[PDB]
This record gives sequence, structure tokens and C-alpha cells, in this order.
Amino acid sequence: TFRRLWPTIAPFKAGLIVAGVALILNAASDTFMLSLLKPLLDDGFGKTDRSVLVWMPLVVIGLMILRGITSYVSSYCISWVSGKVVMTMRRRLFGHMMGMPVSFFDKQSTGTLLSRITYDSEQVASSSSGALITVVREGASIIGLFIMMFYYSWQLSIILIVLAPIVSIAIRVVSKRFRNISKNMQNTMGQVTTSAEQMLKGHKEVLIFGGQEVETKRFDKVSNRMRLQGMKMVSASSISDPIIQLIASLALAFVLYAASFPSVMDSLTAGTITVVFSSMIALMRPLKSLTNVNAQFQRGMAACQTLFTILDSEQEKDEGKRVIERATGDVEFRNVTFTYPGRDVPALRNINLKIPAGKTVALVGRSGSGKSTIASLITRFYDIDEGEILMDGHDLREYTLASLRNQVALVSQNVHLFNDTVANNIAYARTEQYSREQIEEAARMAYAMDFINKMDNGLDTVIGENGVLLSGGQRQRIAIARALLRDSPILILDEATSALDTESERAIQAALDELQKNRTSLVIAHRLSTIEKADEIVVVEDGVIVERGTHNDLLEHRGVYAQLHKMQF
Amino acid sequence: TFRRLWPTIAPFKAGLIVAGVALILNAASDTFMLSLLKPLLDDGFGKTDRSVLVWMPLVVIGLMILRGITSYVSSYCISWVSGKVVMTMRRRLFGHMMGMPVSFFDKQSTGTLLSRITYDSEQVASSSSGALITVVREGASIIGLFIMMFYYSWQLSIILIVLAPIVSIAIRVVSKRFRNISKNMQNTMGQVTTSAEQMLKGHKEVLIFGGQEVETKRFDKVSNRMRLQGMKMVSASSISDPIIQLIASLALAFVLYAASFPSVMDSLTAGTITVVFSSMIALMRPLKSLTNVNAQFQRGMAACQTLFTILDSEQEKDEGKRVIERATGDVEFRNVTFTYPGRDVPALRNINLKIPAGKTVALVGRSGSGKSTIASLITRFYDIDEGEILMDGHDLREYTLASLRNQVALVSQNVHLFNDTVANNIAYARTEQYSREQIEEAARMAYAMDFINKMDNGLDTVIGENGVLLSGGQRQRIAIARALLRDSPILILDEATSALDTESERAIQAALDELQKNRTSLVIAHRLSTIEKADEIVVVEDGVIVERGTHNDLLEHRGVYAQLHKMQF
Repeated sequence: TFRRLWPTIAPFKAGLIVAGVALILNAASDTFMLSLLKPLLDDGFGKTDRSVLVWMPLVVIGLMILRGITSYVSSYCISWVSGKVVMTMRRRLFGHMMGMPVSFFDKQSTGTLLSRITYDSEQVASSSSGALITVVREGASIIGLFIMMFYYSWQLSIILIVLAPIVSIAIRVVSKRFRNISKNMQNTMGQVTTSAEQMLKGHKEVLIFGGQEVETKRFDKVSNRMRLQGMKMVSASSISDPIIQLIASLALAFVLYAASFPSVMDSLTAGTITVVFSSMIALMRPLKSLTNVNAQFQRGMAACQTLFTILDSEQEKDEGKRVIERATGDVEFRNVTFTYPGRDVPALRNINLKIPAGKTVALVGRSGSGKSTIASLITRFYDIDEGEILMDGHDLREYTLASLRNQVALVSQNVHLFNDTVANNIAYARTEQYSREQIEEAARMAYAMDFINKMDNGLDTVIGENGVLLSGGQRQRIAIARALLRDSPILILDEATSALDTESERAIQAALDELQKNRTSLVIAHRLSTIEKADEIVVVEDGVIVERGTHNDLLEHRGVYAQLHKMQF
Repeated sequence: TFRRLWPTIAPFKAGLIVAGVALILNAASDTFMLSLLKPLLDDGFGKTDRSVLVWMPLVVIGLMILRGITSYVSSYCISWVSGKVVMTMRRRLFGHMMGMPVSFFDKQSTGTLLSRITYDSEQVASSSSGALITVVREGASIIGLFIMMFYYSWQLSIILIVLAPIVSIAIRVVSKRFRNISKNMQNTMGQVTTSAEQMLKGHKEVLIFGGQEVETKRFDKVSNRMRLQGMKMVSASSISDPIIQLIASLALAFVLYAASFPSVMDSLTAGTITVVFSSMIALMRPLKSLTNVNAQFQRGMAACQTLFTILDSEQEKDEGKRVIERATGDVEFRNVTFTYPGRDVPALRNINLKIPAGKTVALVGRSGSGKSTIASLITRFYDIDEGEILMDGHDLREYTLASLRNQVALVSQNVHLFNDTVANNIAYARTEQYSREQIEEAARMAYAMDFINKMDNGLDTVIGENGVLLSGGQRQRIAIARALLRDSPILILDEATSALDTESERAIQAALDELQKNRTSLVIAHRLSTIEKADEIVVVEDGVIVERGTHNDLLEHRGVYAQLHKMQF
């Protein structure tokens, strides 16, 4: 249909001209081999010219080195072009895929994304280069054959060509006329077998009514109506093939007769008949493959219309200019209404919260709807529907995304750990600034240097999966080290519940205390010590704030807090 | 394997001789046709203009008809044999499956009994006769072609059949040597695409940590590693075909070289090289199809062991000689316990019953397990386990089958009506002894003559399936007409279902009443129309009958039957 793919191809066309010059020579080295059938039967055994029988082997090996070399120059130089319009347009998606909104990667697409940069990105050039191999090779074999047919004997070529569609249409009308009769009599047999199906259902009355002789004599007339009709299908179906063969071979009598009696013909001498009759046996194969070209240039371009919807899609909204470097202040909510895309229930309904300068606040609860989403609203993973979150006196939508995202931390158990060294995993996208001394000192400050010591090299060993496959405590404390070294002002402590082994909960808890010793903290938690030591607690139950006060006043008014402490304790 | 099918084929062996004489002549006319290539190319065009060219076209249609009328004689006289060893074998199963017990027919095989007569009995002769028209037609063309090979220049034939297996084994070892490299580099591709898969997981940490340019300068070094390994499969998997073609054409070079010898080139003329070379391309297909003569003979004989177990399973137990003409007496039970075959839980517990002469007994209950079982074992559809049943002073085991089953009369709504006329559906298996006037009078005595008079003929019209498609109300009174006409002394009335229809329930109740002025009648009844007038009432409780009394005593003692009236009402 459309070709917007051709600006990608147009840097690399010097591999396509070589694959269309050294591919025609794969078709003119086959119609130059069939023309050797003329001297072999003419100047060869019939005469006493032995010398034509000695150079003919040397032009048979010599014409399949040329058919074995241009089948390698045209399959490699078309793999360099169909390998660099698969490579270029696969790294164009992955410069736009890491800029698309999280909502697309939420539940809209999970694992079919690899099916757009491994499988649906290969069929755009493994089935659209099958519309240039078939057109050029089997579109120049046919011209060579139609030249070799007309140079040798123009008189017989017209006779043979004219008889070609008549045989096909006669065969087609005969086949239709017999499959109609076959379908009719198959329907008749299907009508007959119903009574034989029914005869086995009366077994509960055949025995008690005393008659098996009636039901074994009345089956002698159903089976005899299933043989005299059952033998007629092969009597009316095996007659069609002799008719087809006789119709086909009546024309081969006319081809021989036309080359017999007129003296306008018989310019043929025993090699000019083998080279024209056996050429077009090898012309039927470059006639069934050329007609299936547009069945392949509609799959190799239907898969390009799929990849043009992943691309040119709406990216992150960057309608902001305000830049914040060090967010020292308060974060508050105002009239914030938000629900998840693709869902109906509202999660956020006019929520008013305030985070003071450096004091921690705990959003505890067992609701499972309201605690996890507010980290997304803060980090602007999901944009707010209606309302405003005032971050240091300004809305987040006024702020640029890169400046806003740098002021936050996401310490959690479920971190994904990259395939790089310690100097790169704790210093992601800051390695050109951060020296290794402050990196290793922050690693000691995270109380996880002991696990780095028990390693292959230590501070420059690979970490991520396909490598060492570390445990969750090392992942949590390396996330602690990352957020400690980056020194973010605002911290969303997830504090995920897991196994707390002796002298493993101690190191994790000490690292947590050292991290939250300073700085503002909105902590989601199920930990009793962080519940009691929090300055102000906030409980959200199904999007409803039951109270906003201290833990002692939340002990005085029960509500849901003590009922939560039933399972906390 | 063990062909016991042969005695059903041996009287029809005269069709397998015509189909083995008129099938050889379909393979000696594909050999007598290629031998025309020698007078056409040598004695035809090369010598003169009109020598052999006017005599050949009257042969190429002469051979065609001698092949179109031996593809109809050998395809009809084998289907007279493969359609008469199916018919003899199909109606031998239906002289054995109509005398074999109900233990086959209760859910062991329900719809698969049709696919042992219709489809499975066809594959014993549609796939065992396809292993004879292959071993004879394409086992006589090969012997035919190997005469043309050796009458026409045997030296070239010897040096060509020497050369063929070397080419075959060289092609095989080359294909293996390249498929090893292909699968190894496919695994090498799999590792790289796993490493490419492991990148899109950390989107939630790509955005927040500020690193997007790292993931666009790391995917560049993954895509090049995924392109230089994607070029190499096309580079290394496209060397196999030129090597195969060059190895193949070196043999043709050797043949054309050895044709230059003065010993070989003595009997090779303008002809005699086309017929030898082009008959081998017509010899690969009969050599190929021959190998599958034992992959089809053991498909059409392995389906002759499926239906031979139907022919070998156990039939009726007829170990008995006692007979009775008309059972005028009692039927009594002796603590008989019986469970259905294929089950462990006893469907019927210990039951003790007494049936008087000319009185009604009722097996009333809503349990649905035990009342119909007693009717089955009484008519001896299933043989009993624990004890004996004395019918007229003798056990049922002592009695023969047709003596006992001619004394019962099953009456229900689920009667199956044969597709033969009503004239004989009221006198089934006894239409000769009874004349038409008795059938007419018994039709009026069953109060069903009025609906017969509404029909197209009356006495001799089609009444079963696929005709007028009768209702269950007509089926009830035609069953009463049947059970009144045969005049059985024991009436197992099942009472059908309670569907009162004005002036249909009246006729049904009148026929049901008039049937039972006389004769011993064990009835099963979920309806109250017979219980209040019953002489003796027994009531089954789950699986055991514990209350065997009168109506007034069963009104005095509640038990179960009183509550059965309570939620019956």
C-alpha cells in the first residue's frame, strides 16, 4: 500500500542493486544450460564430432559454479540490507518506548512487546524481501525461456502456446461436472446411512419382543442398499481421470501432427524439439511463484502498519517550564480527584494532606487501594484527573518532569537490578560525576559493604540477573545505598514486609533509620515502631481519611486504628 | 499379520484376478509410451521429414485408450470385491450385536457402535486394497522400465545406477553437516534475544533515576550484537544449496565424460539417450510409493483387530432347558441383592417380595434407584447375584430366554417405534400367526383407533420414524395395543410421567385400566392413581424395601410413603 519505510531503506540501496544484478545472472545461467540440449543431440552422438562431447562437461561444471556463486552474492548482499532496515527500525522503537506513559506498560501490554521487536519486526524484511527475490529471479528466467523458445523455433512456439489454455479450461469444466455428481451421490449415501444408525437403538425391545429374525432379515436389505450405492461413488469418480488424461493427450497428438504434415514447419532437426518442449516444462514453476508475490507483499507490509501504531504514539506530557533543584519545603494535596485508567471506582476523592519540613508521616492500612497509588501521584507516574498537588508551593504540572523526578526516592524491596558493576548500579546515570570514594563510603553507610566484600572482585563485579542472582536483602540495601548516595529530599519508603532474619533485620533497620534520620518522609508501612515513632499518622481506608492526628489520639478514638493494630500486634 | 480375513475373501477371488491383469496393462502402457521417444528423435526429424511422423499420432491416442479402459476395469472389479468383503463383514456384526447382552450397551459404547459398521469396517478394505493396487501397478512398471533400461544401451544404465547412491549419501552427509551449524547458531541467537528481553522490565526505575540516554547507548551495543549474529545464519545457511547442486552436477559431468568413450559411444545414436535418461525421472516416483505398501497394510489390518473383539466377546447365557407356555402363578424373591456392573455401591439391597395370582403390587418411591432395577432383573436383562428368584415355582436361571421373556410386557412412555407400518408394529415378530381382524379389534380395545382414523391410510400406513413423527400420547396407547394383543401374563407398568391432558389422560387411563382387569401386575408408580386401589403396597427406602403392607396400615404408620404423599401433594 503505502511506502513510508523507504526513507529507512534509501541509505542502503547499494546492497539491493548487487542483489538485482547478481540475481539476474542466477536466471540467465539456467536458460543458458537448457540450450546445451540442442548440440548434444545434434552435433554429438548422431554425427562423428567427438569434440563437442568433451567441452560439454566443462561448460556444465562451469555453469554451476556461476549458478553457485551468484546464489551467494545475492543472498548475502540482501541480508546486509534486510539486516540494516531491521536494526535501524528496532532501535527507533526503543528510543520512544522508554518515553511512552506507564499506562501503556500497565496492563495494556505485558509480554507481546518482545513480539514487536523480535518477531513482527523481522517479517517486515523477511517477507518483503521475498517480493524482490521472486520478482527479479523468476521474472528473468521467464524472459530467457521466452527468448530461447522463439530463437530456436518460432513456428512451433505459437502452436504450443495457443493450445495451452484450451487444455486447462477443458480440464476445469470436466472436473466441475464430475464433482457435482460426486457431491450429489455423497449426499445420497449420507441419506442412506441414517436407517443403519437407527437399527441399533431398539435393543431394549428386540430381545423382549422375541424377534431377532426380523431385525436380521431387515438388515439384509439395508446393507445391500449400502453396497449397490456404495460401489457407485468409485464408478462415477474413477471415470473422470481417464477423461482428463484423454483430453490432455489429445492435444499432444495435435502438436505432433502440426509438426508433421505442413512443409512450412519441419525446420526442426532433433534438438530444436527437445529444447522447446522441455523448456516450458521448466516455465510452469516460474509462473506459480510469480502469482504469489502479492500474497507476500501484504504480510510484510501489514506488519509495518502494526509497528507504526506503537511508534508516533502520545509520549509523556511535558507542558512545564518550572525547574526545582533542591525541594526544601512542604508537599500538600488540594482537591485531588483521581481514578485509575480503565477502571470505574474512584481511588482519590478530594484528599487534603500536608507533609511538613523533615517530619515523617505514615500512611498505614490494609486496604490495598489508596496507599500504593499516592506514590505514583507524587512521582507523576500517573497524571492527576482534576486537582492540584502543591510541591514546595507549586503544582507538579508546572514543574518539568526531569527536575521533579530527581527530588524523590523509591526505596522498596521490589527493585530491578541492572547488569553492571557496583560503581554503576549505585551510581546509575551519575557515574561521570560521582567518584568511587564517595560511592564506597555510601556503601559502608548503607551497612551492606560485607556482602560486597564476599564477591569475585567486590566494587566492580557484575550484579544483575544472568550473573550472580543475589537475594532480596542485598537488593534492598543496595537501593538504600542508591537513595543515600543520590541524597534525595523526599522519600517514599515502601517498607515491604518480607523475611526478617536475625542480623538481617538489624542491618536493614539500621540502614532505614540512617536514611530517614533527616529529610521529609511519606512512609507506607506495616511496622509498629515506625507507627509509634511517627509524628503524625494518616489512615486511608478505601480512599477515605478516617483521622489526621497523633497515634495517642488515634488510640483514644478507635475507628479502624486499633482494629488495624489487632493484626499489627 | 494374522490374516483370518481370508475366508471372507476366498469366494470373491475372481474379482482380484481381473484387477491384477487389467492393472499390469496400466503399467505396460506407461512403458510402451516412453519407447516412442526413440523412433521420434532418431527415425523422425533427423532422418527425413515425413517418415514416422504420420504413424506416431495414431499410436499416442491408441495407447491412451488402452490406459483409460484399464483404469476403469481395474477400478470397478476391485470395488466389487472391496464392496463385498465389507458387506459380508458388516452384517456379521449385526447378527452378533443383536444377541449380546445389555452390559455392552449401557454407556460402554453408545455412538461408537456406529463407527464399527460404517467407518471402521470401511478401512479394512479401503486401505488393504490400497496395498494391492500399489504393489502390483507400481511393482510392474519398475520391472517394465528396467527392460527399456537394458535393451537400450545397458552400459550407460550400469554406470548411472552405480553413480546414483554416491550422490544420495553425499547430499545426506552435507545436509547433516550444515544442520548442526544451523542449530548451534540458533542457540547462540536465543542467548542474545534473552539478553534483549531482560531490558524492558525496569521502566519504573528508568524514568525516576534520570537515566534514559544510558538505555539508548546500551541498546545500540545489543542490537549490533543481534545483527552480526543475524547476518551469519543467512551467510552460513546459504552455502548448503550451492554445495548440493555442485555435487549433483559433478555426476552429470561424469556421465557426459564417460559417454565420450569409443566403447560406450557405439550404441548411442540421435535417440537411445533421451529414453534412458528420461525414464529414470519416471522411476523415482514408483520407487518412492512402493516403500509405503507396509505403512498402509498395517493400518488396514490393525483396524481388523478392533472389530474382531466385537466378534469375540461373550453373548447371552443360555444354560437352561426349562420352558413355560403361560405363567399362571406367583413370582417370589429370596433376599436378592444386586449391584450394577462397573459400580461398587449396591443399587439394590436385600429385597423379599411376593406376587400373588391376578393381583397388583406397587413399587412406589421417589428414590429413583431400585424400582426399575427390579423390573430389569425380573425380565432378566441383568443376571442376579445374591440368591434366586422363583417364578412359577422355578428359578429364572433354569428357564430358557424366549420362554421367559415372552411372558412379560413392558409399558412406558419411552417405547421405541419401528419405522415399518402400524399393521406390523402392533404385531411385531408375530404378524404371520395373527390376522388383521384381531389387530383391528385390539386397536379399538386400546382406545387408539380414533387417531389411526385421522391418518392417511389407517391399517397400512408408515408410523415409525421419518414418516408422520408420532407423539408420546399415541406411543402410549400403541404400546397398550401391543401388550394387549400379545396377551402377556405379567405386566410391568412404569406409569410414565404425570402429564394430565383433558381427553388424552382419560383415554390413557382407560387403556391402562382395561389392560389390568386380569393378570399379575407389578407396577412402578410415582403417581397416586394406582396406589390407593393397590391390593398390596411395598415402599422402597433409598435402596431397601422395609415396609410391605396395606394402604390402611401405611396410613397408620408414617414411615416414608406417608411423607411421600406429603411432598407429593
